Amino acid sequence: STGSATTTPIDSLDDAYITPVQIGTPAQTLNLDFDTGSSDLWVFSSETTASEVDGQTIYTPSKSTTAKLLSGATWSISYGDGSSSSGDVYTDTVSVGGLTVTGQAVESAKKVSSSFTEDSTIDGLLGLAFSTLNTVSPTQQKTFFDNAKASLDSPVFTADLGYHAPGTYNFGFIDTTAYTGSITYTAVSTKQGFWEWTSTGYAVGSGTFKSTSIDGIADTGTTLLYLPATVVSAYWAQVSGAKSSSSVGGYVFPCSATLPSFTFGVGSARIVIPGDYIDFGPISTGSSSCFGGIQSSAGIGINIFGDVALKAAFVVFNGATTPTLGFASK
Ligand SMILES: C#CCN(C)Cc1nc([C@]2(O)CN[C@@H](c3nc(-c4ccccc4N)no3)C2)cs1
Repeated sequence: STGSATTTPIDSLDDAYITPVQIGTPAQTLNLDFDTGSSDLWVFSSETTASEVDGQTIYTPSKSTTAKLLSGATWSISYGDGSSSSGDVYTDTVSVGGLTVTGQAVESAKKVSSSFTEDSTIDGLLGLAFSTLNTVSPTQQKTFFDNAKASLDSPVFTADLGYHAPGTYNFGFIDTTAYTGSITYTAVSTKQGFWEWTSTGYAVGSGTFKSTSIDGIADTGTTLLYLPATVVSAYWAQVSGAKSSSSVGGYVFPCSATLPSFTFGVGSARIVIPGDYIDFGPISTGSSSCFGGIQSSAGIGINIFGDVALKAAFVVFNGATTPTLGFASK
């Protein structure tokens, strides 16, 4: 089997991308944030504390003839930015772009933190990291991809995120028309439950390539590119007036600047992030200070190749027995 679904930025900054997902019978379509950095499929629901719902579409398991309570199962998750959600668990039929999994764990939120309440366009998350990170207790649950994997034509999914534009998640096949050149595959460590790999280095703008190993994760659920403070400083040093602001929470730069590109290495290949992809616009409406799309990972503990990086590439998440990641230019 295969599936293919369009993913759409939630706003003009590409802060996150949402993909329609059919849950239950008859289908209840929710727009979920596909997150290769986590492993829970959770949704706003009829059980979510009413004061914490602000315009999201909710899943109502009582209206699904295929929903079953996963008796005694609870979940609770906290994300890298401090946001969180928790609740109980149903199993139900979940379909993405024509690909159907029966008995998928659908984690129904009883509580969500403020950032989720404020994102009226995100109805939940669909985790695509390794199932070892799934938070359901006492019986850990598999991701949608893990459940679908054996049925797929090939045990892969691909992320083709757009720049200020829709993109595509495909399951079970590689769309050879969606990228230029060849896909360079690179080894993955699953030891932390992530799509964790080692970039071979970087370049800033037209500069030469700096060969250096950068261990990080391919995370569609993170907006920005988080890299070691050394690399990030070398990038922003090329932008007149750019500096790290403690009050703002990262590097800012004059909105009057044109940004240099940033290249990252995948083996001997190179992915070039255009400078415009690193511009996240005014820190507040009307400000002439703009927020940078490349930020330091120093306080995070791990480097994160988030959407800023991934949207410059066609990315293959190869879930074969030995997982790998593929990157192609596009
Ligand atoms: C600090 C530290 C150490 N370590 C935990 C960092 C990591 N964090 C992650 C993520 O939790 C999983 N991929 C990212 C994500 N973020 C959101 C999100 C979407 C909407 C609103 C709020 C959100 N947080 N959805 O997915 C964050 C992976 S590694």
